[PDB]
Amino acid sequence: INLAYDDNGTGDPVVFIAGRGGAGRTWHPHQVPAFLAAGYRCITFDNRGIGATENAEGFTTQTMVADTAALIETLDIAPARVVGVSMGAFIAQELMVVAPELVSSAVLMATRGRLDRARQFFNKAEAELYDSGVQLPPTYDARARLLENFSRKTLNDDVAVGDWIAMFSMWPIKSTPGLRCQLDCAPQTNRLPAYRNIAAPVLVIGFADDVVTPPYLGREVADALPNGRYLQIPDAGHLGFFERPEAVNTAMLKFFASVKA
Amino acid sequence: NLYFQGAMDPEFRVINLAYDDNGTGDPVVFIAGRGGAGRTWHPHQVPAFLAAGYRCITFDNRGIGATENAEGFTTQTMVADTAALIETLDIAPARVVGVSMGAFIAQELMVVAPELVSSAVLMATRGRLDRARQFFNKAEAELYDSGVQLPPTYDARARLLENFSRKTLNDDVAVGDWIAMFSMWPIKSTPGLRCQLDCAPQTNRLPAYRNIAAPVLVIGFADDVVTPPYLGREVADALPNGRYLQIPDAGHLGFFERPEAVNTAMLKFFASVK
Ligand code: NA
Ligand code: NA
Repeated sequence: INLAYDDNGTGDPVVFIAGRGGAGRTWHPHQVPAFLAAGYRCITFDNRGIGATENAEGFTTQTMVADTAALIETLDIAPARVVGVSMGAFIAQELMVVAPELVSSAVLMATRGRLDRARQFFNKAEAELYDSGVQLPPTYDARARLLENFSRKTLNDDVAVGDWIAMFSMWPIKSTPGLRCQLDCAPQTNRLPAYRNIAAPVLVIGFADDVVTPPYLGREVADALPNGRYLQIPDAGHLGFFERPEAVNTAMLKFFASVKA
Repeated sequence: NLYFQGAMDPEFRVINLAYDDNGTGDPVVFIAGRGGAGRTWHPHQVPAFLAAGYRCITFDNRGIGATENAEGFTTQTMVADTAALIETLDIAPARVVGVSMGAFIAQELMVVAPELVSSAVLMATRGRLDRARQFFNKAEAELYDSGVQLPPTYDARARLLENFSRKTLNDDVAVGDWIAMFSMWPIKSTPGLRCQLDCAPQTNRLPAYRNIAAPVLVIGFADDVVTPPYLGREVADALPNGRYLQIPDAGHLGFFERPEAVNTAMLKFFASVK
């Protein structure tokens, strides 16, 4: 399957992998322009289970890893820099495990390397919501999105909240077979021992106020990676890269500037 | 099994409300938040207060327990119920401890009947809703008015996330303990619980609170997202004799989650009032 992708700029290639429910478009409001200004070529794409493949099911982390590898291959950009968030960070982790030759260095945001209890509770709650067929009313769905994704400081800022609520109407997340299958694309076992063999330089970024993927789980991944290090962004929830894009972009661009392509 | 007569409601009905009265010392009336029965004060607050020689009055707010089917009442109805409890026991002016909706009722009681309240601790409170909190209120109303019922695991996760500190949420053993506790303190979706959602600021009440003379301790919980601690600070700032204290590593249920820190602060405050 060809996945839709957007290819911008010329220069050292960086492949962005969005998290569950995110199209490649997720990276364009805040990341791509900054990376273009710094002279990178940016590739974004629609993960399996999004957009044209929203009715796909029965796929696994390995399928998504293969999809990503195929993208890097087909564009002739091996090895590429990789930026991944949540599910996207997991896919990047797992890609570095099987095909380290395709990745020169990586940033992994809001990530984890085992099936921790927070993930278990999330899995169960989401799968249940899906299987029940219940539709959350719109304002209640938006309140849940606000609470799960943003820091305290943002929720206190009246103008910001008005924007994020507007932002939700411009960013609808349809409940699809694809979205449900993506829920399964997460650690099912302790992958930390496997990450101990990843040689690439890696920056793990944890977001301070993250309740979906608490920052301490990112520390575990950075600790396991021989050349990994951990950075924490304050006052950032799970959508830290959208919320504090200046802090997050500075961290990634400083890291990527320090390492060879 | 004690009961007192509540105020007449806007539909001209008079109902009775259950209360509990323990101890012989200085009277303290506890006012629980939305969904909370009087028994919510008994695991952590009542034993400490009794040991300090206070008498503890707790009760079931209109819309809870025996009155869970009550509807059509307002903030003013609940203020008058609380006044009636104080007047019935002849304990005016009484010390008051309120949390969240209970703190709002205590504030509004002090505005209209200051002679009934000598001093108060107001936990997890506000004098207006900000944008986020107005929206959260609209969302809850919508869920209820929609008839849609949350699946039980989803519901449990939301309850945990909304009420506890990051320090609790990161502690797998503590999370298990609270989750089991939820099973023992179900929050039934009732007409009373829905009507309590509108017992909240509909306008900015901060200007009104500048006329409250009584000494007040406002306690904010640092990780509270339901009633963020800056909104508590605004109440303390409005009150000419109010002061603010913040408890670290405490979510919306801070008085239950960090009971020692909360109880210590309240008892230090009450020992020095007026
Ligand atoms: Na490391
Ligand atoms: Na003050």
